[PDB]
Amino acid sequence: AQYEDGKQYTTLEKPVAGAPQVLEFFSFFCPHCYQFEEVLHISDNVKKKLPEGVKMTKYHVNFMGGDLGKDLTQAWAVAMALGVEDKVTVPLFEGVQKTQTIRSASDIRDVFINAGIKGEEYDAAWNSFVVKSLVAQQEKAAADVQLRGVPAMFVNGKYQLNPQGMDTSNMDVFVQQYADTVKYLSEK
Repeated sequence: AQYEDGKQYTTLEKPVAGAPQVLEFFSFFCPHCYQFEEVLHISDNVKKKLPEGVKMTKYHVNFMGGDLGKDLTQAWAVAMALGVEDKVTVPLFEGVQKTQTIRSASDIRDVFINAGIKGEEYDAAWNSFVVKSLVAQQEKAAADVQLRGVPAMFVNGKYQLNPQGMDTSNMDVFVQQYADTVKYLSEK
């Protein structure tokens, strides 16, 4: 075909029931995720081509950056709970990867404070059991596909995008292809 299992995607040999339709994994420690977010806007551009009635989910992972990586996953839970993903994503990446000013849970916090979230509001969420189970979801979803690398995207817990099987000559083209692939898997 034009879309072929093993080329623009892979099929999980044992399906994840009840998975979110579009599910993407990243790490703020992950260099390609940086590109995917700030240079390519993959998640944005996929959303632009998805049918509607499609919810898009994004989760953080623990297996990069040790003790910080976990702090970051908790922080990302906070972002989801307070609905501020859109205000912390970029400063978190640049603090980990560009400026190198995030070295502790406290520095993670600062990003949120500077992004206008209130101290007591952050600390409260940080410690809420709502965040505990949101951390738990993130780990569970990863566990359910025995995820060992990021960036990663899964369509209805049965297809996994395979980006290395797409051209990277022209960035804009890679994205389009990536998104169209997601659209195709969406409808499958």
